[PDB]
Formats: sequence, C-alpha cells, structure tokens
Amino acid sequence: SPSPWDFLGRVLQFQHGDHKRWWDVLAPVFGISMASIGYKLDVQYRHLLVLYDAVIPNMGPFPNSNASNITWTSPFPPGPLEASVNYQAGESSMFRFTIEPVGPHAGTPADPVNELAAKQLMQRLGQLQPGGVDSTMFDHFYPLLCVDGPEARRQWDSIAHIYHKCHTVTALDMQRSAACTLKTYFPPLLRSTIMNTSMVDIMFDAVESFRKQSGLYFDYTKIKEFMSEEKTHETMMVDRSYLSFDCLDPAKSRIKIYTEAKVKTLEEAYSFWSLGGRLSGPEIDYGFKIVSQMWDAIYSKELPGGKQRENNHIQINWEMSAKDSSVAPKLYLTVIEDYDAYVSSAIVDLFTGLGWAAHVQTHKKIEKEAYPMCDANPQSTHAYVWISLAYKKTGPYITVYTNPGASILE
Amino acid sequence: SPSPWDFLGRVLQFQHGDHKRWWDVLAPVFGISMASIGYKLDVQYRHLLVLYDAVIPNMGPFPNSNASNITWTSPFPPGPLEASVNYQAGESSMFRFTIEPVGPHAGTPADPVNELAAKQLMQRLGQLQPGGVDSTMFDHFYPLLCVDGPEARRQWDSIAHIYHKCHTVTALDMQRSAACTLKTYFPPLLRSTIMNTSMVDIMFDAVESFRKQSGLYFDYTKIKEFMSEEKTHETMMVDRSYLSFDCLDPAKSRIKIYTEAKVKTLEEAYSFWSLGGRLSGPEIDYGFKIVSQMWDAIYSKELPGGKQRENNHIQINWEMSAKDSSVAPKLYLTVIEDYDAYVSSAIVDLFTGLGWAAHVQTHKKIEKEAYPMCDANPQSTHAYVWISLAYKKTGPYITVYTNPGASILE
Amino acid sequence: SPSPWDFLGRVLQFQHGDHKRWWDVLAPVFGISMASIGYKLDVQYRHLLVLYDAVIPNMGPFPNSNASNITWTSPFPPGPLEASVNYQAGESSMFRFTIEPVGPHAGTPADPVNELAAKQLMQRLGQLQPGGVDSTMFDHFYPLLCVDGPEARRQWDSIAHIYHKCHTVTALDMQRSAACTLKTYFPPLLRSTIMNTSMVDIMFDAVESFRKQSGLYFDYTKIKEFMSEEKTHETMMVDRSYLSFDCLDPAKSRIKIYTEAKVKTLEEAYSFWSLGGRLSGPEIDYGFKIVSQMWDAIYSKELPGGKQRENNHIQINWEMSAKDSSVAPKLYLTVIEDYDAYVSSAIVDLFTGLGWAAHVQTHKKIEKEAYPMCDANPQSTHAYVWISLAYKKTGPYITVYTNPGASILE
Amino acid sequence: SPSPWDFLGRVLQFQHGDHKRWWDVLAPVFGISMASIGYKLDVQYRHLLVLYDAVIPNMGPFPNSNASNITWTSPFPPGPLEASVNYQAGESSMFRFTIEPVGPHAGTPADPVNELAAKQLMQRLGQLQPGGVDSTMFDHFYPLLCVDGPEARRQWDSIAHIYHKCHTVTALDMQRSAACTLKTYFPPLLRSTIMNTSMVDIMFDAVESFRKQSGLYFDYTKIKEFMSEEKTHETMMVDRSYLSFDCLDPAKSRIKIYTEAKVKTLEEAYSFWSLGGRLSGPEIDYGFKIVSQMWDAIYSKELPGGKQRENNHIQINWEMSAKDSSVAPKLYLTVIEDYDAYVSSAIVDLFTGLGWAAHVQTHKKIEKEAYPMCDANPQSTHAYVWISLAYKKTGPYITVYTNPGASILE
Ligand SMILES: CC(C)[C@@H]1NC(=O)[C@H](Cc2c[nH]cn2)NC1=O
Ligand SMILES: CC(C)[C@@H]1NC(=O)[C@H](Cc2c[nH]cn2)NC1=O
Ligand SMILES: CC(C)[C@@H]1NC(=O)[C@H](Cc2c[nH]cn2)NC1=O
Ligand SMILES: CC(C)[C@@H]1NC(=O)[C@H](Cc2c[nH]cn2)NC1=O
Ligand SMILES: CC(C)=CCSP(=O)(O)OP(=O)(O)O
Ligand SMILES: CC(C)=CCSP(=O)(O)OP(=O)(O)O
Ligand SMILES: CC(C)=CCSP(=O)(O)OP(=O)(O)O
Ligand SMILES: CC(C)=CCSP(=O)(O)OP(=O)(O)O
Repeated sequence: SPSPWDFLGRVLQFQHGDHKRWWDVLAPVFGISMASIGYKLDVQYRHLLVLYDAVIPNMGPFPNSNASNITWTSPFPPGPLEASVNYQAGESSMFRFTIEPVGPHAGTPADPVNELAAKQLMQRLGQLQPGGVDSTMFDHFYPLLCVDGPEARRQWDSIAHIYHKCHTVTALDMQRSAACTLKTYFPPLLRSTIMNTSMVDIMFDAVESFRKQSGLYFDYTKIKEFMSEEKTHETMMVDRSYLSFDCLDPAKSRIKIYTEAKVKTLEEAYSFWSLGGRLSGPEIDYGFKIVSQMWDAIYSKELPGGKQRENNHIQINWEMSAKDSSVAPKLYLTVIEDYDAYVSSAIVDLFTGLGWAAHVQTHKKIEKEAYPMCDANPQSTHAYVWISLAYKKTGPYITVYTNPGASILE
Repeated sequence: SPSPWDFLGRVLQFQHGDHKRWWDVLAPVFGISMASIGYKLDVQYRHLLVLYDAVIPNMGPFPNSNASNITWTSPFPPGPLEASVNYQAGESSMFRFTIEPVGPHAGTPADPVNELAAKQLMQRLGQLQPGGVDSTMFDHFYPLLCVDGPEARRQWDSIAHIYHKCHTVTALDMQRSAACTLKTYFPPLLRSTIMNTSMVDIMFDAVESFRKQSGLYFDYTKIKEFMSEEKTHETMMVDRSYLSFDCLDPAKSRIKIYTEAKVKTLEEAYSFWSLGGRLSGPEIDYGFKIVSQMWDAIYSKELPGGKQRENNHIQINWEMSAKDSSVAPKLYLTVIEDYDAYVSSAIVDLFTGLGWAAHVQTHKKIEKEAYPMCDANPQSTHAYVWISLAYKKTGPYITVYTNPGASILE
Repeated sequence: SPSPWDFLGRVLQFQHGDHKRWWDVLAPVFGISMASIGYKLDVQYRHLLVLYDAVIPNMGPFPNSNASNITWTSPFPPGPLEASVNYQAGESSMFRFTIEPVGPHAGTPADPVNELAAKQLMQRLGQLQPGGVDSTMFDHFYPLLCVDGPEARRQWDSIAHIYHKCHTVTALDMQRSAACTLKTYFPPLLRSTIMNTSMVDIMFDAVESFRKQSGLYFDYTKIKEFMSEEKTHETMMVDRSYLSFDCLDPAKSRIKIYTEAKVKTLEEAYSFWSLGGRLSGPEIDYGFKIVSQMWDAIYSKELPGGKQRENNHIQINWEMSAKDSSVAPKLYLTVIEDYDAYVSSAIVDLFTGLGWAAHVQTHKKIEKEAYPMCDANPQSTHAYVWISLAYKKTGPYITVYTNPGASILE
Repeated sequence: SPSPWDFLGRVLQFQHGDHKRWWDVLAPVFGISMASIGYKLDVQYRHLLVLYDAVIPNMGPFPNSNASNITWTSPFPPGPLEASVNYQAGESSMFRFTIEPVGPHAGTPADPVNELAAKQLMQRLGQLQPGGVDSTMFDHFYPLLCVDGPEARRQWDSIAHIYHKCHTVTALDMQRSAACTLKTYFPPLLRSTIMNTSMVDIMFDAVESFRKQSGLYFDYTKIKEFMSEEKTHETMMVDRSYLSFDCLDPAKSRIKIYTEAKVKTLEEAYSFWSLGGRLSGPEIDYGFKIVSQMWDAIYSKELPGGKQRENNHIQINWEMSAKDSSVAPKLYLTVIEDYDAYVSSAIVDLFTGLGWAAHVQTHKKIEKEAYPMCDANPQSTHAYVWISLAYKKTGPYITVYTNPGASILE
C-alpha cells in the first residue's frame, strides 16, 4: 500500500518544477509526521493537497547548489521556517507548519517587498475552506503593522538596509479534523523603520484600537510595562518582535506578542517568562520548572566545533485572551546550532518524566522516518530548530519545531 | 465536510480544460457510487486520482454543443461506455467503469486509428501501481486481434468504411482495496476486415495459441461450435463480437468471448445462454430464471414515443477459466432506449426477490444522488444502459451499467 | 503558413480551460488587428504571449451559457472592456486593449473586492519586461484613489450597494516595438463612498500631492473649476469618473481625468470639450469639427428596435502634461447600442475626408476578418463600442474601440 | 530586445520541471545556432515552440547529479544525440537536431522498451504541421525493422543483454521556412536479435519490399555486396548499423544505410566510401580529398590524457535516391573524445580552403555564444561530436554535430 505522498507525487500535476522539488522534500516529512501522530488517511490526503495547492506555490524558489535563485534574503534557510508537532497530555498531538510566503520573483525589481504571496495563500486557503479564514483581525492589523508594496516602494531608502524585509508569516495548524487553522504573524520592523516609531508603541496601539472597535479584552498592560523597561532592552532585541493572531472570529482568536532575547541565566529567562513578577501562579512555576529542566538538559551540553555558548537564544510569546485578562507565556529555546542527538535526548527525558511514553515513541518515529540524518550522522545539527514550552491549565504544552528541509542541508 | 471530488476539483491542477469538464461530469458520479457502496475515503481519493491521472487524459475531447470536436466516430456518446456497479450476495458491491481510450486528435490525419491512448493508459496505470498490470495476455493478443497504426494506415482502404474503428477498450475494476484491476477488450473487426478472416477463427486461434504457449486450459470448443452454426448467425451480429481478458497473471485471469444478438424470444436467448444445450447445470437454470424475470419485467413495458419493440438487443459473454474447462455465461440486456424508471423498478423488484435490500437502497441512493434526472424527468432514457445477469456458484451476479455522462444528454 | 495565434494555440500549454477559451476568442482578434496594422510576426508572437502569460490569467472566468460563473458583477460583458486601434496621420496605427483585471474567485467570499489581479498582472508584465513598468505614479495614487482589501472589508457596509466594485483597470498599448506600455485607471468610487468625500476633491488632491512631491506640472485648475460647477453636474455623472496615468517615468507620463456625461446637444458637448471656454485654440476647433461630423453621422441614424435616443452618452478625458500647463481633451462617443454598419460607415467617411485611405482599408480588413458578424448580420450591435476623437498638433487622433468578445454575444 | 528563448522561457508554461531544465540547457543553443545561421525571428519562435511542444516532452528525464533518474540506458549522454549545422556552398546553412525519443518511464517495468515516445513525437509534430509528416515509409519499415512493445516483451530473454535497446531515432531538419522535416532512423538490432536474422538481410529485404509495393528505385545491390563481404566485417560493426528515411512522399524521400567502422587507414576508409570501387566518379574523389584533409587535420593531433589512438571511429551512410540508381556516400568522423579546439581549427581550415568565410564566422559565433566551454576550458572535449563530409553535385556538404547539452558535462 503506497503512502499518500508517494501516490500523490505520482499522480499530481505541478505548475512549476520548484513545486515538485519542494514536494519531494516536504511531503514525506509532513505525511510521516501526520501519520505518526495518527492522522487518518483522508486527512493526510486533504492536508497534503492543501500543501500542494496553497502552500508550495507560495513557498518560493527551490534552492539550487549555490542558492543563486534565492533572491529573497532571509537568515532562515529557504522553505518552511519550521514544521512542528505539539504534544500535550492525553496523547494529544497536532501537526503545524510555518511558512514565510515568498513569491517566485520576490527580491527582484518586480516584487521587491514580497507583497502578494501571503494574500494569495490566504485567498487559496479560503477557497479550499470557505468559512475557515476570518480576515477581521487581518484587516485591522495589516494596515498598521504590515507595509504594502506602494508604501515600501516610496519609502525604500528607509528600509533597504534591512536584510530580511519580512512583513507577513503564515502558519497552518493542520488539525486532525482536516481543518487548517491559519495564523498570521506580523513583524512590524518595516512599519517602525518607515514611521520611525517604536515596535512596542505601534503594536500595542494596534491592539488597543482592536479592543476599542471590537469590544474584546486584550490586556497588554503588563507586556507593555515589561517591554518598555530598560533592563529588558539590555537583553531584548525588540526589533525582532512580532504580533500573531489566529485568523478566526476575534472572540475565538488570540493575540500573541513575540520577542527575542539572548540571555545568560534562568533569572533573565524568568524575567521574560513572568514579565517581572507581574504574571504569577501555579502554571507559571510549573512551566518554568519545565523550562529549567530543558535548559540544564540542552544548553549544558557542548556545541559542535567546540564553540563556546556566548549566550542562549530564546524567543517568548505572551498570549492574551479575547475573553479574559489572562496573559500566558510560551518560551522558545533555540536549538538550531546544537546537536540533534542531545536535543532529542532532552525531549525524550522530558516526555518520560511527564509520563508521555506515546509521545516519546511518536517523536522517535518521526526522527527515524522523516529525519534519518539524526542517526546516520551523529554530528547532526539541521533537523531540530526550536523547543516551545508552556504550561496551560490542561497541563504541559511542548512543541518540537524541526527544519523539514534538512534533506537540503545534509 | 467536503467530499473527495469537490475538494479535489478545488485543488487539482488539470492539463487540459476537457479534463476539467470530464471531471466535473464524472467525479461526482464515480465518487457518489463508491461512497454509496461503502468505499473508504482513502480509496475514493485514490480512485478519483487514478481517474484524474490515467483515465480522463485518455478519454478524449469533451463534447461541445454541436459535438463539432468529436472527430472519433462512435455509436456510443463521448465518454465512458459505462460506469457500473456489480451486486452479489453478502452485500458485496464493486464499482467498475469502461472507457474506450480515445486520444485528443483521434480521427484526425495524425491519429486516424487511435493507437496510443490505450497504451498510454496502460503505462500510466502501471506506473501508479507497479505489479498491477500484467501485459502477458495483452502482448499475446494485441498482434492478433488488434491492429497497429502502420497496418491500419497501409490497409486503410479496407477499413475506411467502418464507422467505429475501435480496437481496444479498457475497463477498470476499482476495488475496495484501492487496487484497480485492468481489463482489456479487443474487437477484432479491423483485423478481420483487413485479413478478410472470420471473427470466430481469428479469436479462437489466438485463444488456442495462448493455450499452447502458456499451458493453461481455455476450453472454447462449445463456444466455437455454437458461434459457427448458421441458426446462430441468423440472429447474431458476429461482427460485433470481442475478446476480453483481465490484465493479470494468466493463471489468475480469464478469457471472455462477447457477441451481440438481436433476439425476439427467450428461446433464442437460451440459445446463447447455454450454447445450444452444451452448457447445463443448476447455475444455468437459476441464471436464466433471473434472465426471464428481468426480460418480462423490462421488455414488456412500453417504450418512449410509443415506438414498438422490433426486437430485443442482448449481448452475451462466455467466460473460460484458466484452471478448468468451465464456460460460464453472462447475459447483457440493453436498456439504453427504455424508461429509466421501469429499469430501476425491475432492478429493485429483482433485488427484493433475491433478499438484497441493502443493494436496493444502494441502487436508489446512486440513482437519487448521481442520476437525479431519473426523478426530475419522468421520461428519463439516458442513465441506465445495460443490465448484466449471471449466476455463479456464489450466487447471483447482477451488474447495473449506467451512462455517467447522462448530465451531458439531459 | 499558419498564423501566430493558430500555431500558438496548437503548442501553448494553458493553466486553466478558461484561459484556453479566452484565447480562442481573443487571440484571432488581437492577432488579426496587429497584422492588419502591420506588426511584424516577431511582435505578434511576443504580444500574443504577453496576452497568454500576463493578461488572460487575470481576465477572470470565461462566461458559460447562463453566465452562472461570472461572480464579479459589471455592466460590461466579461472580458476586455475593449480592444482598440488608434489611427493618426502618416499611416500610424497602434493596437491597444483594456482589461479590468478580475481574479478567478472575485466576487466570492475569498476575493470580494478583486484586490490581487491588477497587482499580479503588473508583476507578471514587469517580469516579462524589466524596466517597462514604473510604479512611482501607481505607488502614489493607489493608497489615495484605490481601496485595498482590508479597507474594503472593514468598510463593506458602505460599498456593498455598489454594483461594479471596480478599483483598478489596466490597459496595454502593444507597441510596434513589441514593447507594452501599461496604463492604469483608478475609479475612486469606493474611496469616495467610504470616505464620503467628493470624487473631484480626492482626485485633484492626489494630483496636487504628486505635483508637490515630484516637482512636475499637472495643471488641474481648469478641470477642477469646470467639474465643480453645477451646470456640469446637471449632465455629468461625476460618480463615473476616473484617473488614468501611464506607468512610466512621471516626467514622460501623463495624467488624465475621465468623466461620463449624457448630453443632448453639441453645445453641452463643447461644454466638456473646452471646459467652458477655458481651453481654446485651433486644435480645439479642429477636434470639435471632427466631433460634430461624427455626431451628425452616427447619432442621427436610427437605433435598433426603433428605440428613441433619449440622450447621447459620451465620456471625456482631459490630459495634463508633466512638462507643460497644457490640458488637452479627448471625446469618447458611446456606440455600443448602435448599428455596427452605421458606425463603420461613419468611421470610413471620416477617414476618407481626412485622407486616410490606408486606415479605411485597415479598418475594413479588421472588420471583415476579426468581426465577421458585421457583414453576416446586418443588424449587428456588438462589435463597436467607442469612438475616441482628439486633435493633437500632429493631427487627428481617432481610436476605434471594439468588443473583442463579440463572438460570445453573437 | 530579449531573444526568443529568453522571452519564451519567461512566458512558457511547462508541464514538467524536466522540460524546463531541458529548455534552459537547449533553447539557448538551438536559438543561437538558428540566429547565427540567419533564421528569422518568426522562425526561431516557431522552431523553439516545436522544441517546447513536441521534442522536449519526449526527450526523457533530465539528468541529476548522479544520473540516478536515467533509467533508459544509452552510450550517449542523456538528451539530444546531436545538434547539427550543415554548411554547403552559397552560404547555405541548415539547423538540424537528433533525439532518441525517450519516455519519462522508459527502462522501468512500465515502459521497458520505450515504445510510445517516437510515436507521440510523430503525432504531435503532425498536428503542429498537418501534411508535413508522411507515414508511408514509416508504416512500411516499422513492422520490419522496429520492434513493438508486445514483441519485445514476449522475446525479452532474447534482448535483455542489449545495453541500448533503441529502436527509433528521430531527427528534425528545422528549415529556414519554419517547416520541420522529420527523419526516422531504425536500428534493427532488436529485430535481428529476436529473429536471429542478419542486419544486412532484414534491412535490404525491407528496402526491396518497399521497392516492389511502391514502384520506386532504391538500388542496394552495391551496398549489400560490400556489406556482406568478410573484409568489410573485419572492421565493420554491422550490429551498429541502421536505416534512415525522410518522412515525406516516398518519391521525394530517400533511403540511407548507416554502419559503423573502426578503421586505421584511409584505404580502409575509402573501402566504405566507395563500397570497394563500385562507386566512382568526380564527386567520390572530391569528397574523399575532403575526408583525407580532415583526417590528417584532426586524427593526427594528440588526444587528451596522452591516450593513444587505438583506431579511428567512423560512421558511413549510403544514400539511395527514389528517382535514380545513385548511391552517394556520407562519411562521419567521430570527434567526441578529441580536443574541441583542434576540431574547430580543422573545420575552420576546411571552410577557409573551400572559400567559406561566412561559414567560418558562423561556426565561430556558434562556438563562442552557444559553446563557451571551448574557449573557457582549453581542454574542451564535450562540445563537438561528429563531422559529416559529403560532396554532392552542388558542391561540398559538411555537417558539424555538437552536443547541445555540453553545459551538463562541463
Ligand atoms: C520570520 C519573522 C521575521 C519572525 N521571526 C522569527 O524568528 C520567528 C521564526 C520562528 C518560526 N518558528 C519559531 N520561530 N517567526 C517570525 O515570524
Ligand atoms: C466498444 C466496442 C466496439 C465493444 N462493443 C460493445 O458493445 C461493448 C460496449 C459495452 C460496455 N459495457 C457493456 N457493453 N464493449 C466493447 O468493447
Ligand atoms: C471600468 C471602469 C469603472 C471605468 N469606467 C469606464 O466606463 C471606462 C470603460 C472604457 C473602456 N474603454 C473605453 N471606455 N473605463 C474605466 O476605467
Ligand atoms: C542511436 C542509435 C542506436 C543509432 N546509432 C548512432 O550511432 C547514430 C548516432 C548519431 C547521431 N548523429 C550522428 N550519429 N544514430 C543512430 O540512430
Ligand atoms: C510560528 C512562528 C512565526 C513563531 C513561533 S510560534 P507557534 O505559534 O507556531 O506556536 P503556537 O500557536 O503558539 O501554538
Ligand atoms: C465492458 C465492456 C467493454 C463490455 C461489457 S462486460 P464487464 O466485463 O464490464 O463485466 P465483467 O467483468 O464480466 O464482470
Ligand atoms: C481605457 C479605458 C479604461 C478608458 C478609455 S481611454 P484610452 O486611454 O485607452 O486612450 P488613450 O491613452 O488616451 O490614448
Ligand atoms: C542523425 C543520426 C541518427 C545519424 C547521423 S546522420 P544526418 O542524417 O543527421 O545527416 P543527413 O540527413 O544525412 O543530412
């Protein structure tokens, strides 16, 4: 019995060779992950056809040997920023993946700001599931945080120095229902650089305007307070922050404020995890015990090439609920330049301690089948990229983010 | 939840508009049938993608208003000759469909004999399922019964008078396993017209040569005897005969000899059903009781336009087993020019008498969902085309053949 | 020797059947026009491939029998708003065509404002000719006059009453050089309806801001004066006005202000042609003599169905030069609901009087070859749509606009 | 002004990525050659679209790094066997190219004999030019010399030892008229290996049968006599012989018998060039003086890697005219494993001696623009493959055959 991705690659007609190459790289990874976590074959077919129809045509050029064709500059290797599996209690596992929608002529004089690809992906996905994409939050936040083509082209001298001219990132939560929840991330770096306004101010002003004109509670007081301090700016790269929302009914959606911090201790990490004691409770302590566990387990081990850990790179989101005044943190450990073996051992020890044996086996199956380089090459550095840790009232919430184009780098 | 054909038509990229139009006509029919008989969604996706990849590109031009584009002449309306559901005991139901593979330029000076389309379909299907298409029987019977392009073009003056220059028909048994069994039919009319040899002789000589060079028992004595008589030729249109084989291991395949007969009584029908008393047993009597039942039930009712039944059009196959000397008949009643309502009532009465209530509901569901014209238009004549009746040792074996392009004629 | 459109339709691979159908309708028309006016075969191939690559994929659904698939409402029949041939002295003839870029899912919940198609066309055309599309004027005028998707979706209640939610129209001057000059038209009806500001004010404020931030002279004083009067509004449908610019270096581009007027006399027509005596000179008088000639020649003749001419429908542009303070008028007579025979006779008499015999034969050749319905059907009403008249210092400037999808309406 | 291949690659939609890659390799070469020899842009577009539509889809997989995807074995690198420019007197230059039509699944269990691709190419080309492909000669010679799929699959044990299971090669003479003359080559190695008959016998029996059933004179007496001798077989690899015909009206076509010979002297070369003194006259002597000139000029120079010339590899055709009893030779020197610089110097010296300065500059332009590796790499071995020499009554006839996929090997 062939697998959905094999059979589909056999039958599917592709509009461009780059789509076929992206397919050959990614469809096995995504399918193996969905299968290992237990998605039904109906659902695998539907999600792989979403990937074929809506995502891959908006993924951009497929890298050649010298990457002479990647005209859209990025610190991230071409392709999805990540494919992720989130593990919770009750053997709950969801597949997700993030893409910075890149057009095929982005970075060229015709699309110097990559303005259409996210919109094309939105449109195609909405056609594939009418009623699955609500553009209310997108329509409010796009003018404020995002920069259109015209504005970016008039104000080019202001932003040409920026290496990654990203303005919209799109993630798909590929649900076990064959439903794909779209999530939009806006890095407002271009907005700030053109308006010479601060990230904090534009983001939270957009949030407050949405509050006003929607009647929904998105409490950002604590986040703004913490993020405007100077002790935070000492470690924070606030220019690396972004705003995320689920593209749904604003009453069922969220707002999330992301920022990057290069820290050295778990005190500086608790600083971001609790916004300076402003957030407290049992969930905070449980989540930070998980954080310290994975910190000691991953960042204690040595790096490749005997390189020293100058500091530890973390990202952080604070999630604001449209129903309540409840800021909840999610801490991302960056592990892209660590040993995939040590990362996997840390994940396995964590799951084992939490009683998640099924998740251990799912993670190992995904590693073995979809990321063979982890065992073939003992000095593997390309598969795993991020570990997200959170503690909801449901329990722990651990997302493992991997590079599904590691094949390309090995 | 969308259906596989809806979602696929949304996502699938088609190489030609005619493929898209054929899809819009046929995918709902085929999917509704597969669903009603209980095929899993995995299997529906796989079979609809076979239809999209291998079949529809070899179905030919999609008819316009005036059919100015159907350059390949045929008595059958463009598209599949039939989509069929076979019903047996134990609530067993299989979906099948028959296509005369027509190229897009067949009947034009470039492909005046339609030589490649069957081969293209064979190749594509074999790629989609390596090991599912055995070409042994095809390779033996193609030179004998079929005519290649070169031979047909040198000997054109001999066959240009033929209206339907068909040489290969291909049917797919779309199994509940998502496996597609390919069956090949060869009408040797062109072979006979060029060699001015008799159909009987070329067909049974090919059968005997396969016997010799394979060591398999295909007893054609009784069939040859019956079909060479003159009383048979009085009713038989032997020039309408053809040879069918399943494209599998010859030891697991069959050979089937088909012929057309326009008869007037059930005595002349028993003549073909038993080869003149040569075939006998309980299966023969049971099957012919079913035949008489459906005869009285369908051909007694009046025709549209008050037209009189000059005679009754039947086809007949005799199936020879590669294991035994066991000729088994299958009798086809032609109902294309009858009332679909009376045909459906006959089918329902038959199933009810046999104790097949699930099959009654499956047939009615397929009629309602995939052939709405049967209820919308009380004078419906386009959906149902054939009723095949047989009695295997397993029990009755009744196949309902419908025109899945009835949409086009209504 | 086949023609470029025949051979290309034979070889070209189309992404969608609608593109193939649009091709079958339009490529003969466009090719016949380009050929009749004398474009080299190299140029015909290049322009037809532009049409195949950039235009037709952004033309929208191809109308079926009942037009059940045209979800984007418009008073204009689906397809190009016009294909035009402009005739000047010296046997100068240029081919042009106008398209309202419509996406394939425009008017549906996924693209309710048709936001991407014009941008996709711009991008594709810029890729096909890097340096041929300057977005400076587009980037300045798009935020002001045009409405993005987000704004249109937040402010939907304000504009849902509008039947034609058009915001960007794109014309291509297909030059004899195989260069395609892109021209962008913005109808600011949505901008005005959302901001409840007047068309005059938003348009001329955008023009003045471009003046300021570009240092180019675009004198709109006379146009604003005339268009804000009340006597003008008595006849003018100012809500039908739009702003056009050539997508080039603003110093080599133009600005043009278009408005519709349903008038009854040539006094009311001179009112628009001279902005109320504000524009004067020999060019004005010559051009208006041509206007009166064609008025008497076309609108004197009777209509089909014996319907009476309630009034005469004209459009008008005033062209402002980036170099000088020189407003120049161009008057459009609407002839869509006249007899194509009388329109053609008027055109021929005009050309003959002007000494344009080559143009007479070019026009008759285009009528005969690309619009046969004009002779086949004596009561032809679908081919010709507009006659534009102007008198530049070079001489007369007469553009004949035709519906290149008349095939679809006959 | 872009070139036809650049613009077309920009606009053309490709059915498969391999077609796009083959295009990127070959369209510049073919276009540069056609342009350098003076084909009009109309003609370049038409021929490149033939290449895009009919040829490249039947060229087969595009080789990856390790050629893991070339499942169809061949001594020749994947792609065209050659692109050629023929030079004659009067500054006459014609572009040609040869392809062994390979399907995309040839060499796999579904197409183990590559049976359809030549037929698909024939059909597509005939559609692109109805009346340009006459299948009379093809229809007569295909059953005799070529092996169909069924025969090759029944008789597999007889031919599986053959490395190159080629049966049909197709060349296109891309005329300055934008007309493409198709030429078919049949290597009957499979026919002989299955029938265990000699190449000579099957080929000349097919020729004699065509004579009989056509009334055309194809004198093969001298060729048969020479090729059946034993002294010839001492040097001749008769199993490497093939039969060529132009796919036209047999009265305007030719028959050509090709064979390979690895010789050591020009006496052994004259043996093939004159069939052992059987062919004589001034043309023979002139052509062989040209042959000796190029022999001394090319095979005297040393090889790369200091490897010794064991012997010199030549091919030879004898052309029989459907009008006369006139066998004419054409001698092919193999130069694939020589220095491209010495080959080019020999060609240039030859042309110069013949007074062909325009041809010298055309050849140098093609080398510089389409084969830059010849100057970039002084040790170039991949561009030039063959030099054909003949002396018709018109004068010399020198064809330079190059590998248009040298890019892939450098
Ligand atoms: C790409 C963009 C500039 C911005 N920056 C980031 O670092 C993260 C990337 C990421 C994916 N999964 C975990 N982290 N997301 C973003 O949207
Ligand atoms: C089409 C061909 C000439 C030949 N003739 C026929 O009548 C039947 C058609 C058929 C399909 N299902 C039931 N009957 N089959 C054949 O192969
Ligand atoms: C379509 C749009 C609303 C707007 N309105 C019009 O009437 C004209 C149409 C037109 C095409 N060629 C001559 N006249 N142009 C426009 O841009
Ligand atoms: C490929 C086939 C087996 C056979 N063998 C050959 O050697 C030549 C190849 C060739 C191309 N141009 C000059 N020589 N042609 C053929 O048809
Ligand atoms: C996805 C990129 C753009 C940032 C990392 S965050 P993630 O959101 O994918 O995880 P969650 O939705 O918060 O569950
Ligand atoms: C299918 C056409 C060509 C003839 C009617 S016969 P059928 O074979 O489809 O039915 P069976 O295989 O005999 O079961
Ligand atoms: C083209 C539509 C949108 C309006 C009619 S005006 P036209 O501009 O095509 O003619 P000109 O450029 O003014 O020459
Ligand atoms: C072309 C391959 C198959 C063999 C070399 S011969 P060529 O025929 O291309 O040259 P001519 O037609 O003889 O002019």
